[PDB]
Amino acid sequence: MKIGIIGAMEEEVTLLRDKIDNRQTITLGGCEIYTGQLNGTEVALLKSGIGKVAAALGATLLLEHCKPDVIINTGSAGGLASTLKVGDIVVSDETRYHDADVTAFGYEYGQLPGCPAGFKADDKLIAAAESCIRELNLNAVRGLIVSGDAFINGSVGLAKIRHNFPDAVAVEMEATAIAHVCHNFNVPFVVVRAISDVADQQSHLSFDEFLAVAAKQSTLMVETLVQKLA
Amino acid sequence: MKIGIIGAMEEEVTLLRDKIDNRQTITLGGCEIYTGQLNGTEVALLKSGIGKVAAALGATLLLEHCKPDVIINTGSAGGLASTLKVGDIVVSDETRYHDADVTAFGYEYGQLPGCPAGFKADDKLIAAAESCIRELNLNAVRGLIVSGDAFINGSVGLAKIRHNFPDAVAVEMEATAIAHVCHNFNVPFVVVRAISDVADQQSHLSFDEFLAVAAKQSTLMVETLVQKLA
Ligand SMILES: CCCCSC[C@H]1CN(Cc2c[nH]c3c(N)ncnc23)C[C@@H]1O
Ligand SMILES: CCCCSC[C@H]1CN(Cc2c[nH]c3c(N)ncnc23)C[C@@H]1O
Repeated sequence: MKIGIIGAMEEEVTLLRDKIDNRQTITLGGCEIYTGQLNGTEVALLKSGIGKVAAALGATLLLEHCKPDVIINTGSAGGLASTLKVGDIVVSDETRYHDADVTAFGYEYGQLPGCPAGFKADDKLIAAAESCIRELNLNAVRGLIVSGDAFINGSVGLAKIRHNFPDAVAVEMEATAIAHVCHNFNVPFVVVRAISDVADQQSHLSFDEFLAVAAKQSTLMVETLVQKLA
Repeated sequence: MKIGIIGAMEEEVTLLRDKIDNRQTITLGGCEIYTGQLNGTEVALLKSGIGKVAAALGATLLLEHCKPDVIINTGSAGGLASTLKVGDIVVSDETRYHDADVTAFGYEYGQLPGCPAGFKADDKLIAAAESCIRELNLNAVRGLIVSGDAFINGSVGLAKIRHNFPDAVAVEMEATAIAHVCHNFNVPFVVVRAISDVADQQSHLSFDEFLAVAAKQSTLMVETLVQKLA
């Protein structure tokens, strides 16, 4: 049982990194992987960097060099569903690209040729995460998470996403790329992130302020989830 | 010296593929690599699939599994510069994402955090490509190539690119993702593509019509360039 964990930013991986025993590091392809035991569980924790390509590169390296059994994508996210507040958890049942458009060839908006329109997250991983949410008594929303190479702060950027993906519960910049890579190698995948902002209302300022809260909450979730899978 | 070559589509790699001696096929992650010799020179040719993540995944696997010394990204492109006809060659001086936006945190438009705002293509590769262009007496333009996860077909997409990157000579969907991976592994990189359309309201029709011409012209250039580098 080796669990892969991927976060984009230093701030998102630092708490999980500090809790790894017999921690060794691989710096490769401009990313970092940290290997060891987390509460006596073998894990590979990747710091990918930001955006779709960084995440895809990182995910590929992780899968190649660490051969994890599953991948959990952790970190912050912009909340779209109205029940969500800063700190709350979001769990993917599906990921889609909100910025992909080959509709001129009759693909569905969001869909890239050779891909499904959206990528289904693993039902066992989702079940596990929902049990972790009940144990910890966290507030959480399960739903479609959308990814793009844009930081969303209201206006037409947010309106476009709500028009094209009315059911999207959160927006971010890596999850669908990781899902795409995992799909291609048939590795079970799930996103377990926490809200740093509401993708509007000066989200850049909320992000500066509440990223630490979001890192702490997703970290709590991930630790518990990893324990529960082992 | 082993030369890596990356194309997105079957129609873009098929002619080069058929020229490889001692050909082996590695099928992995929804991507296919063909290794062997092209007129005596060691090559590895990737069929990546379409879009940024597909290209990032494939370039990553290509670099890891084959360790090429340079990467040439080939195939078709939507022409933006004035002096470009269907069939003409475009050569990258630089690549940027046209769909990346983290301007809320002070980055330049198209720049992702932790990356340069554009990726400089290798000067020795560019020089060789240009020598080949002259040798074969082709019409070519060297300059900024922009990538995104969208097939550009006039309207907002084209308008947005011409506004944000008035100096861009062509648009496509993989090159910058490949440059990004190459940047992270310090591998020299160039784009040598051919025009299939001009990214306007009739681009989908022109692409269907002229993909084969663009594939042939890029293939001729890449075959020539491979021997020049050899
Ligand atoms: C300070 C340097 C720049 C930060 S770019 C934002 C980080 C946080 N990630 C998740 C994320 C939270 N809120 C979001 C929003 N409103 N839009 C889109 N993504 C998000 C995506 C990306 O890795
Ligand atoms: C299966 C049908 C879907 C094909 S999607 C377009 C292909 C061709 N590639 C280059 C390309 C030529 N013209 C373009 C344009 N107008 N916009 C953006 N990219 C291009 C990108 C991608 O690999």
